[PDB]
Amino acid sequence: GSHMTYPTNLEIIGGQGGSSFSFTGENNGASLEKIWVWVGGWQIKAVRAWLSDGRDETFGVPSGSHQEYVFTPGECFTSLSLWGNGAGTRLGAIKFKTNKGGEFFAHMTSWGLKTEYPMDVGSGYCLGIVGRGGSDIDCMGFMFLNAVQSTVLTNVNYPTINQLIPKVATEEIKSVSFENKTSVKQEQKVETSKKVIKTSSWSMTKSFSSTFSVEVSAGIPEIAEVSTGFSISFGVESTHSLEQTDEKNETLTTTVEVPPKKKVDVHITIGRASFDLPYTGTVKITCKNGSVLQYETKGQYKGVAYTDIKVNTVEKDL
Amino acid sequence: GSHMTYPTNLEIIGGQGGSSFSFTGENNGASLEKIWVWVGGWQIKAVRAWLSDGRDETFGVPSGSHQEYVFTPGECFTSLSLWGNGAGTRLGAIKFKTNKGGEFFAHMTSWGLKTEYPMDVGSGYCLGIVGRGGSDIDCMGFMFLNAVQSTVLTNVNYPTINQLIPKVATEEIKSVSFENKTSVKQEQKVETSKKVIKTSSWSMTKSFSSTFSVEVSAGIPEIAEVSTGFSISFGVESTHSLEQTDEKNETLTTTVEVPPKKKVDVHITIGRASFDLPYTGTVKITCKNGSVLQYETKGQYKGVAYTDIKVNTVEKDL
Ligand SMILES: OC[C@H]1O[C@H](O[C@@H]2[C@H](O)[C@@H](O)O[C@H](CO)[C@H]2O)[C@@H](O)[C@@H](O)[C@@H]1O
Ligand SMILES: OC[C@H]1O[C@H](O[C@@H]2[C@H](O)[C@@H](O)O[C@H](CO)[C@H]2O)[C@@H](O)[C@@H](O)[C@@H]1O
Ligand SMILES: [Cl-]
Ligand SMILES: [Cl-]
Repeated sequence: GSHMTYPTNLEIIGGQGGSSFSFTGENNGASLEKIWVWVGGWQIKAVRAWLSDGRDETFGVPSGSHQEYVFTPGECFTSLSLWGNGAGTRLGAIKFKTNKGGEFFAHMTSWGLKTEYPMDVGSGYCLGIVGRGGSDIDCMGFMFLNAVQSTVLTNVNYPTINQLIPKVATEEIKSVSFENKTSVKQEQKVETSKKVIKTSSWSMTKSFSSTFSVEVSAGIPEIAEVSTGFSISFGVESTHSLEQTDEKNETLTTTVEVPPKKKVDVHITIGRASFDLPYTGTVKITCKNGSVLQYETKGQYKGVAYTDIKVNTVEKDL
Repeated sequence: GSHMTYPTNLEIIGGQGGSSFSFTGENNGASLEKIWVWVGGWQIKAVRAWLSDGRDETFGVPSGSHQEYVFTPGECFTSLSLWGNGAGTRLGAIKFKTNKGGEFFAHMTSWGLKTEYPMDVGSGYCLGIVGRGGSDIDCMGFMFLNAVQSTVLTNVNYPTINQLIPKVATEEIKSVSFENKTSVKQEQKVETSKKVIKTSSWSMTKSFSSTFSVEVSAGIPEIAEVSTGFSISFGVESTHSLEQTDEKNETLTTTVEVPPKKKVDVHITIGRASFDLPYTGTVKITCKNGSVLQYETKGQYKGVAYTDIKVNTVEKDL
């Protein structure tokens, strides 16, 4: 009596005729964005569906005018009910509600509805539709992602990182001139503080990101000034949110050596690097029931990073 | 033996005449927002200054046209030089540069400039001006906050929080119905997932918040549902950023009991509260040199909080 769970929830209602179809985003996380439904006297006549990745297909044969539902980003199902045509030979009706307060009811027009089949919408995130059609919709179900435990973007790579040439802007923090007219050496302490705002951003479709809290397990591009110039590095892997902002007061204390009969001008700066480059990674969705749905993705990473505070001293003779 | 440090850095240049003035934001963290300078042949004639809290004072007696510098929020000094008039009796010239690339030079017109006094602007955040004036500016200095280690908003209170009436909006997550037409009760597993976005923000003058990374040590208002209705509570003190946003996938697994010969409607929802209320607190600035600047502040807290996921079941016959 072993028990198998799945990342998706699908209950098909109707008869056994027609030819099989599967129109879902279980390959790439795409969701149902729009649905057109044509009804007949004793069946659902046809369905045309659009997924968030641009796929568009029609099942059954349209007749007359259609009812539409357009889903907006983050709009999930709150409930779903299907009816057969009462004769066990066709789908008869579709009823659903969404988390934005929308409702949709399309039903056959001649025969009355009999047994209602209320569905578990899982997470509410609808991956699409599965069933059988021919002239009509013989049977159909809506596929849902089951209730989600975590959604992690991981195995992140930046394919062009090693070709990228860092665009570093200089930010002036402070300058001071010191003067030593004595014939002995002198030392001057200089303290520096500077707010740095580090940012990380990994692009993702608004519908997926608005529905799920995506944690990122990734290194980020980092900037540092070395001898030859500015170096970009693929940083160590850690946890981030999809959009992240970290603020800090970066500080430094410097002791400047001011030699006899010379003035030393001290220039303190920091470099701000803007990153904008493609990433690849894997979305791993872990459902509450222990199952996993995963797929490969790619998008754009945007980031702001800072170098260390840099101190530059120049000796003058006056 | 002992060494004394101060939160502020002030170096006054000029003579001993005139009457003392102090025009700074060391009481409330106000910064110099605008300065007008009138020059004469052998002195700075007058200075009018505006602080970011709206204060406005003139020192010395204006004559002729003025030069202006207007500082924008986050604009700090990078360097400053002052000159006397050469005779040690008046301020002779002011020169400064800002971290937005600005420069300002105002000087007496007839007598030549002699010894330059280059100043340490500390953090670059200018709290105002201090000196002596009568007919002219006898002497003046610009006061800076010294290089900052940490800036913390602390001892936060919400003085209206106990009077506040909960205004919780319901978000629908999931509804489903089960039918038990047998003479024995049944059990149904229902799993729920739901993204919540919790926010917190404490208002702060842009000038101060643009320049320093402000950490917040405060409790936030939180919302729960109890027997009576909704309950606002002052949460436990912890660390936040000045603007904070945290995402989480709230989850819940429920066993629904379906009594014999009954229909059970299951309604899964969550409450979202939008807090918008005043706060008081203490800004504590800790300088790199170990000194501290502290003042009471007042502002507006905004925040989005959520209740726990709520399952309501309602049983019907048939
Ligand atoms: O989807 C319904 C049905 O369509 C196809 O059968 C057709 C219909 O029954 C009707 O239009 O009459 C046609 C011929 O008289 C018939 O082909 C099949 O795909 C069928 O399997 C399906 O159930
Ligand atoms: O700020 C300079 C100077 O102003 C005041 O002195 C005045 C001026 O020297 C001049 O205008 O003549 C006036 C008349 O005798 C004189 O008051 C004083 O406040 C002085 O202390 C100050 O140094
Ligand atoms: Cl049926
Ligand atoms: Cl002088």
